[PDB]
Amino acid sequence: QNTAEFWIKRLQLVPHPEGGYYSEVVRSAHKVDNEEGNRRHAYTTIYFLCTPESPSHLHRLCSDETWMYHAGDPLQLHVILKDPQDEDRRPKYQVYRRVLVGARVERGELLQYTVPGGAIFGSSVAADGADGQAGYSLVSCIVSPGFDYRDFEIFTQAQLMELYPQHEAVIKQMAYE
Amino acid sequence: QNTAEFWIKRLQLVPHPEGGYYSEVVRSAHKVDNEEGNRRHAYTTIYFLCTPESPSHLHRLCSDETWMYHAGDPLQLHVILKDPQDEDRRPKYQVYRRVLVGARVERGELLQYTVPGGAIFGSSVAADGADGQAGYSLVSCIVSPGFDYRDFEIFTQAQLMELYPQHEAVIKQMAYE
Repeated sequence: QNTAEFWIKRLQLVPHPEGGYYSEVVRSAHKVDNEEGNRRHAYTTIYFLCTPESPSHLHRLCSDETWMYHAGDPLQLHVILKDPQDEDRRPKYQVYRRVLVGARVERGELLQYTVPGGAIFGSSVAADGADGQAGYSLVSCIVSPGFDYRDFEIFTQAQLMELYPQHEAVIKQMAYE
Repeated sequence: QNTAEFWIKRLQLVPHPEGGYYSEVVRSAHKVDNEEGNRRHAYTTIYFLCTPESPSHLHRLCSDETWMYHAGDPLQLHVILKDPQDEDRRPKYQVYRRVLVGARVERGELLQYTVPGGAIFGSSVAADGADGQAGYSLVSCIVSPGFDYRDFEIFTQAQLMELYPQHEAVIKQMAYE
């Protein structure tokens, strides 16, 4: 019954540069060194809302980002792992993963899931069928060590085709022209 | 209509010292210094479920803990702050804050909320009424810098009544006897 506009209005969400809608929530008082030796907040958190007309494009942090399901359709995460590094938490970027962040755990959906730092990843929502009925997906994201735009790397199709052409299909779907 | 048994089974939750049910999910590969100098994981995450028969009793951490709503009833968080420390993210422990972590934001519930490090806090779920229909509340919790039982302090009523008698009602309701 709740709609994309219900949430955007009630959580005061705005358009995110990469795609989707968001709003910063909290940032850690305490500071830490991150994986590159830079000073960051311990963690940062946001609300993130995705819709089928506004998916997130492919990008890459240097810290882990964790996604938590709240409401709407399941969120589809398209993940290209650097190394099979799910286990810690040699050619690179070989393994693709699709994660559905949702509440139907019987169907393989995960209430929580963590994109390891150094993955190329993006997110979207189906426009129809079983996974696309409410017209949106609402979650919280937490980056730890903290998010800093300077660590947020974004890609074009051509850019990723030259390095990682084996993943041509998600590249042409989820990366900027 | 799901119920506590379902989530304990499927998420393989077990009892937590504080009360309620839980399981570890992920732990950052990257280590950081916490608020007290000690080496900890950047973050650690868990699934946490609470019932009317199994509240989380008053305990204290030394890092922030962020609570994300997934399913069931709203989770009532009982937070005694060391100082009015919500804003950042001198007699101590003066401010009691009741917070509902939930999905009816139009009733003041919050899909996400962060318990500041140093807070004496616990959780519960209502038996009946609007806040008590499903019999449980499932969330995810993220502690950052990460959780370590060396930083886990649990309280009892006769102990807390000696220090903070202004909070007798929450103490006798939420602390172990």
